[PDB]
Amino acid sequence: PTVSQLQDGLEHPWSLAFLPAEQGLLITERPGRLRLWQQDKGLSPPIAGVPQVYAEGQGGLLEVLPAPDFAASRRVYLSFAEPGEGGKAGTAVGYGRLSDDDARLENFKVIFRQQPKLSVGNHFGGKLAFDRQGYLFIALGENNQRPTAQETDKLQGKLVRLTAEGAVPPDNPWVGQAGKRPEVWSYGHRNPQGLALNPWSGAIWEHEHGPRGGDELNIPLPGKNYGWPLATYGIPIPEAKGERVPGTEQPLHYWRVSPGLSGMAFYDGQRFPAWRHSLFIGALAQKALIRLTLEGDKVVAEERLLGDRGERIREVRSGPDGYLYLLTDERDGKLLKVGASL
Amino acid sequence: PTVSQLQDGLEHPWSLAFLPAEQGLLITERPGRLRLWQQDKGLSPPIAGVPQVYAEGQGGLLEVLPAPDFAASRRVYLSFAEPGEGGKAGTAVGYGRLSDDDARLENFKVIFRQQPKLSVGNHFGGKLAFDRQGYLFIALGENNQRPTAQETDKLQGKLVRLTAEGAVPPDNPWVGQAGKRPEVWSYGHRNPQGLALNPWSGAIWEHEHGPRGGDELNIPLPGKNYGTEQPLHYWRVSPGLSGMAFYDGQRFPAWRHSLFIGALAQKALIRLTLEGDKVVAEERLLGDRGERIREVRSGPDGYLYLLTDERDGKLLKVGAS
Ligand SMILES: [Ca+2]
Ligand SMILES: [Ca+2]
Repeated sequence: PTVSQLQDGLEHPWSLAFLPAEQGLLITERPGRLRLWQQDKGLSPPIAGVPQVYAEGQGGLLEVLPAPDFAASRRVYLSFAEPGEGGKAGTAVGYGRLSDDDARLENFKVIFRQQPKLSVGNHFGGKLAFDRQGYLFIALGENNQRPTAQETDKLQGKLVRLTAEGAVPPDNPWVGQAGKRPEVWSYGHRNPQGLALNPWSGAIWEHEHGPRGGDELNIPLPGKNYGWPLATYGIPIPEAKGERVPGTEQPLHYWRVSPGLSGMAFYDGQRFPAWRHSLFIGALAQKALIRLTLEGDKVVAEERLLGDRGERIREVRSGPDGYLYLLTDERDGKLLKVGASL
Repeated sequence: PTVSQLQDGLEHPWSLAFLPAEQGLLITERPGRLRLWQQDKGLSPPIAGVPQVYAEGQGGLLEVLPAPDFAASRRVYLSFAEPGEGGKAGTAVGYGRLSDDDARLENFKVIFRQQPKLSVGNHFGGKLAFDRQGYLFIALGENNQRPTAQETDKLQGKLVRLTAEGAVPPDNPWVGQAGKRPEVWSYGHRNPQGLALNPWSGAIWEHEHGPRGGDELNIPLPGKNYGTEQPLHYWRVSPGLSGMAFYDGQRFPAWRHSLFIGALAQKALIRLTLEGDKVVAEERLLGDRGERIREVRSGPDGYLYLLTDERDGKLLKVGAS
């Protein structure tokens, strides 16, 4: 593979996303700053109007996601860890409009809040993804309070589906059911750090860290239980009943030795035809890029890229130019451009 | 891939080798036992006459390797951690003759000793491999004394080349040079655990836990310093490479021109796609089994054979599809 370093000096960068044409791409730095990067002008100063964040541990500014109609609307969504009280925190999502001069994020407002706020530093999740009709999917961690992922009245360990405005879709699975949060798409998740739309099936796919082993890839179905913490391939965990539990869904694919899955992008560009129908996932702990070959919904091969570089891969996006774009997670974090051939 | 669990109950198996004409496999258990496994009879009792070993840490009985003329000579080489008298240990290599009833090793004699003995339990290396002209390559760890790998007068961190009888070839790169060990082929290694002859190039390839951290795969050149020379392929986070085999059989075309390497820490079988001397792809296999892969050999029947590194160690037969 070909690697070009586009930018360095990003403090613990977490998310990136492309603006249309040649407008560049946005990057979050977890301490709490939003940046714009462009081919010709380099890295912008911090964009004004970003919310205050809970920058403890794993928390801070998390995902940046332009709206599907950003070209018309210039709307930008952000996820972030939002402080509560008692020293605790929880995930939040809002949007604002990027100025036409790219300098400030105006009118930013929270449209969704994880409740209750149980995190003291870990397991916010935070990945966002739009499906084909523009519903917003929000992957939420269980905030390190394991059992709450199963509790139907708590937004811990939940994949959430909302409208573009953050309202509850009238046909969400638990709408009008007592003791169940109507935002919820699927439950039983641990700490999801990958979320992406399969461009061939239209299904949202998800992946999450397991506890000391047991990283998983799932295709989350509405109303279904993904096991945590009753079912796990990690290690056993107190509440765990095994690797398989009736009434809970098995992962699509799992790793007994956890690479530290972070970020995920399906490759559909034509620049590198060998890469089409592949799913690319970052590995934090094993410091490499994972490439899964797909046959429909089946994983038929696992390959490793970039393991010689020694960089924790936090983010993976498939660019409209046909290249992969990555973020590396350290204090001198980098934006990398990656191709297959020459 | 397909997997057949051929044998269980092996206590930390380390190395395997095929005997000719389907007479079975020799298998070493790191504690200090040599065994013959046969598909029709299972596992033999331990073979008598094996040397005493230093079975501490990574040390013990390590490589088994029959001579290329085994069918006539029945000569079998062993590498092993040999105890010292100051509580140091070092790698030793010897050979004896496997008795005609497979029961004992006859007159086992040591033909090479790593000197000085510097290890206290780590970095013996121990892999063995013949080239096409029949020289014996011996991969030696640095005994976890890092500077010695560079020291031209120490046998730590060295790839060694001897004749089959343990003589120094007059051809070796350091013969005639002063203060240099004439046994040495290449130097600057840390802990090699893979050593295999490329069947298409005729060159010895090697992999190791590498001296800058992580693991690496090399094509060691005579007299060259491996740290200076740079790897064919590098893993910054060590999978725990162990074992190495090139696939040139006919049974599975998709695997021809692949290099297979075991992963101890990441518990998987690594398949590297080769185009000449370059690695163009790395696939991961058998991760679902959760086993530490210690040894990999290409079998004469076109399957891969693996040993797993556990108290309840396994012999596995692996095919494509
Ligand atoms: Ca699960
Ligand atoms: Ca080297």
